Amino acid sequence: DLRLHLLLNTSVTCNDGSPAGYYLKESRGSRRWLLFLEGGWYCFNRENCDSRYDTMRRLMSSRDWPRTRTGTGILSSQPEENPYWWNANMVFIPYCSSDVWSGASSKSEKNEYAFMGALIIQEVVRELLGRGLSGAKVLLLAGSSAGGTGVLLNVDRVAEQLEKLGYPAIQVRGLADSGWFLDNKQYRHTPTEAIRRGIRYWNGVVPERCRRQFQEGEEWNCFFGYKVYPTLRSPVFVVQWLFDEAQLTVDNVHLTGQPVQEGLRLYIQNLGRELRHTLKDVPASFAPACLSHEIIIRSHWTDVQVKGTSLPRALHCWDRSLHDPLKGCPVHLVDSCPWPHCNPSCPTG
Ligand SMILES: Nc1nc2ccc(OC(F)(F)F)cc2s1
Ligand SMILES: *[C@@H]1O[C@H](CO)[C@@H](O)[C@H](O)[C@H]1NC(C)=O
Repeated sequence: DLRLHLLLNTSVTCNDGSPAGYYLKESRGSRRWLLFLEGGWYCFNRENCDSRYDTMRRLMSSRDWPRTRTGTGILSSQPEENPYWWNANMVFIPYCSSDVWSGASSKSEKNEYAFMGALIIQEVVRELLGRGLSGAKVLLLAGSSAGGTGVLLNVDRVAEQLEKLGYPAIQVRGLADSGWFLDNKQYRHTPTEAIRRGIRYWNGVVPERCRRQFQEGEEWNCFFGYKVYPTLRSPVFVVQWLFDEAQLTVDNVHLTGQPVQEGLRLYIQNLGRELRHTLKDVPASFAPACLSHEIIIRSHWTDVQVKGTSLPRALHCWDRSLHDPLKGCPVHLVDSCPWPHCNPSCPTG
């Protein structure tokens, strides 16, 4: 179990002004620290955020958070469930800012909600330094879905923060799961505009080099992995289902069970091909040909394999690669088969 700590800096808040926080399970014998960013979509205007506050309030407020959370998947402390980092210090950072971890705006006379995701990450890091993070060798910033995009948006800022605080020995790395989206055409008209609106509403911030490339008004581009990733300095391992359910949802694709006809077949095959293409120059990546969403905190995350290598193994090979290609220890694992579940190890249900 990971135990809740609300932030001592109570100016760093969830959407409704309640304190943000983190769940922590320390491992005194380890210099590895895993900080996991929870996902859960986002909201981009008053009306949409008001609706989220009615029925997704734990994603907007700490008032009802439990005192503990069980660590699962990569956050598990059991080697059987987590062959990769079972002995690490484990941190789960609840997503309560609804801003894809990009916001830096407080609740105020003019703002019904606070959007402080980027500040939450930095405040968590600062408060952890006194609880052992100061002695870390590796800080792995991981996250799923909106948290995976949050990794891409924040990993270099965490690195810069620790450098400026005087901890140059801590190696900051990223693990972005299910946060690598395509700004593609929908299958039918009903994602780019939502982020453009959100950035303004949240006072959202993006990594500096990416911001300098795209410039004012175009920072929404930095929420798309294939555009922001090449600008990043920190090592980032990208985990992405080729047929991610959230991608298909934003693309207005709903697979019932009737025979898929040619237009949709071509659409789905093209989506997988495009995703594969965007990963070709990502040296640390795990991209199975499955219709699914998220993996790293699922208890059965050990089961999927690409080219016979599981994700925990690929992450271990990545660790080895960052010591100083490895025989039988691959780090770039992208399926080439073109249809969901052409990989036999894909999740079932
Ligand atoms: N460029 C984009 N980044 C994100 C991050 C999270 C998100 O919510 C979802 F549930 F789809 F993951 C959508 C998008 S679009
Ligand atoms: C608390 O957080 C705010 C917002 O990030 C920051 O401006 C302020 O310096 C912090 N105060 C302390 C004591 O850490």
